[PDB]
Amino acid sequence: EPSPYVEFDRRQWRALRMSTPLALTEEELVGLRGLGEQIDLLEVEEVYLPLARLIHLQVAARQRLFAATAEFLGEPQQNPDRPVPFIIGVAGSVAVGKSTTARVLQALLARWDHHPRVDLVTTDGFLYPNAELQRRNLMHRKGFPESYNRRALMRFVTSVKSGSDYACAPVYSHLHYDIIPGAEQVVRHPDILILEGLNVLQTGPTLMVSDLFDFSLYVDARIEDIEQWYVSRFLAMRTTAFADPESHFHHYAAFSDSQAVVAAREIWRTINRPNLVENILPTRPRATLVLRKDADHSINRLRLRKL
Amino acid sequence: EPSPYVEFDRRQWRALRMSTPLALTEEELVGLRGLGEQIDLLEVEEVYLPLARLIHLQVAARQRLFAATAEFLGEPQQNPDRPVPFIIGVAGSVAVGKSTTARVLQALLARWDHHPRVDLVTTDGFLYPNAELQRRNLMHRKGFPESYNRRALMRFVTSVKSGSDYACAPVYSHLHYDIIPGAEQVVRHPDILILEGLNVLQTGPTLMVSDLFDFSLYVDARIEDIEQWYVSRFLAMRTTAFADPESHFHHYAAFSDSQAVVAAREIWRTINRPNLVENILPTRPRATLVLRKDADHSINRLRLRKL
Ligand SMILES: Nc1ncnc2c1ncn2[C@@H]1O[C@H](COP(=O)(O)OP(=O)(O)O)[C@@H](O)[C@H]1O
Ligand SMILES: Nc1ncnc2c1ncn2[C@@H]1O[C@H](COP(=O)(O)OP(=O)(O)O)[C@@H](O)[C@H]1O
Repeated sequence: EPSPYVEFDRRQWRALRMSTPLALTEEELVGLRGLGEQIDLLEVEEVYLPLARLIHLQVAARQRLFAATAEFLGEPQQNPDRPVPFIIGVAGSVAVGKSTTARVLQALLARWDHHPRVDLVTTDGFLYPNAELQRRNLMHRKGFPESYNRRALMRFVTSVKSGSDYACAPVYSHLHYDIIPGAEQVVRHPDILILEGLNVLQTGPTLMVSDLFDFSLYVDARIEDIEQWYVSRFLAMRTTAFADPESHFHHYAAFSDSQAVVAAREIWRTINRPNLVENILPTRPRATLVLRKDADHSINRLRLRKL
Repeated sequence: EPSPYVEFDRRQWRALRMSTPLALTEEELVGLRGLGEQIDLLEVEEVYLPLARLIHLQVAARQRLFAATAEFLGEPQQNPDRPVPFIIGVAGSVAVGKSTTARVLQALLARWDHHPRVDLVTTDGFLYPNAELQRRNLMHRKGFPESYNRRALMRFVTSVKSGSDYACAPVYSHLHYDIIPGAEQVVRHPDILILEGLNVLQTGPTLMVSDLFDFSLYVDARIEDIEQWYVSRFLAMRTTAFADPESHFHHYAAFSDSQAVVAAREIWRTINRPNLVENILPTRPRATLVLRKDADHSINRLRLRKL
């Protein structure tokens, strides 16, 4: 049976790296890694390089696509000092590693000849303020489609891929568990925009942000494993993030391994799991590339969309 | 506010025709026109030519896209005696003109230097047999997403765009209002495949046929007008299609203008309208191009997806 997909194992995927140079150090990789993530330079070599490659092969092949339409419209022939931004989406569950995969990818792509302006934006800042969520009875649905100002998010990405000089996005504080008043992330006509979020790959009755993606990644892993990663990380934050008195979850810092496991599991059970199952996972089929990780966090398989 | 779209009026759209030659006659155009459709060579000049153009500009620009991926995969460099088929979807309501728009488009594209194999397939043949519909209680939902073997449809298009030598699709009889036993439409590695259907542009929890489209058309028009076209055509068929004794609707042939209007309106009210509103119209936002028709069936406006 023919397929739109083609899968790989790490063995065969790494062979597609070719001369693709490794331009990241260990000190560097580290400041990109998130708590609990196991990524090392090796993985960046056998997985992220063949990927950085693919992406570059398509950045050019994609500019052709907006050209034709421009040629068709008898329009000028756009200056390469400002071509059409290449949008990349990185999706996946809470605690799966999106943040790291996205951070690393941006590091690699920025370190490409010419030094392309590679901006990274998370959908966090597009969450409705806690006050607005309290108003809609969603304080326990943070992460669900409805907890996002999807209208603003679309306005943002649209603005950037449509050639705007600069666009603004709100900023989210993980420390305060809310949107930061008066804060803004400014994106000035980047060459590449990486949008990271749980939702990003979603589709609906209206043109959405996933409809503006030129390439997209979906970081996958077995669900019982993501819960483990999730819980585990929760316990580990008692001494990192939760340790801070200014933290909205400072009260978890004192929990015992036992109590902490209980609380972690309940959040997983009542928020992140349902969301993963009802909204995220059903978007995986549309991902250009899927990075499958084993219980140890290692990416040992991949599924590519050839069609 | 920036937009992914750009609109036109017929004035400005026609200017994008350029040297694009008209290779269709009046005798020809006619055998492509459906009952009630008003299309003439003029419309084919000021609307369908600028379109045939756009499409050609992108057929090339799109082959680049599968190349890059092929180059990336260290794969051969595919023979132009069999490149990757360009898929085009034509969507819209019952009685809006899809069939004609699709037929005409195919005629124009086949009459392009080199004479590219341009196949046209309607999703009609992918409806479940009346018996299977009776089994599922859907005999009054013909046209709704669930009344289609969407699995087979996906298998079909996937097979064709994935380079298969030939793929088969069932055939639907409008005379018998059901699937024809043992009938098959065979498609052999066409250069272009046009898939026409109400549903085609749909999206969901699984990779769908709309995810394989390289370009897509959505024939639009005001809903009160489509009902008029629908009813009107219903009355007109009393002496054409319904006149045949072998017709599943031969009993409508004897209705009076009055009774016929009543029956036509009830079908519209209970089947086609709800479907248009709940399933088709919500897909219009994703269409590469939208052909807006006025009450007189004339296409006087267009909305193009530049992003
Ligand atoms: N409560 C928290 N306080 C501070 N930082 C957090 C908190 N929760 C998650 N983070 C960090 O912010 C990011 C959240 O990632 P998550 O939202 O878990 O998606 P993913 O792990 O796939 O990137 C990660 O860097 C995570 O370590
Ligand atoms: N009951 C019928 N019997 C025979 N032909 C029909 C019947 N209903 C529709 N047709 C024809 O088959 C096609 C049906 O088109 P429809 O399904 O109405 O979509 P559209 O008009 O947009 O192409 C048109 O050619 C129409 O004229």
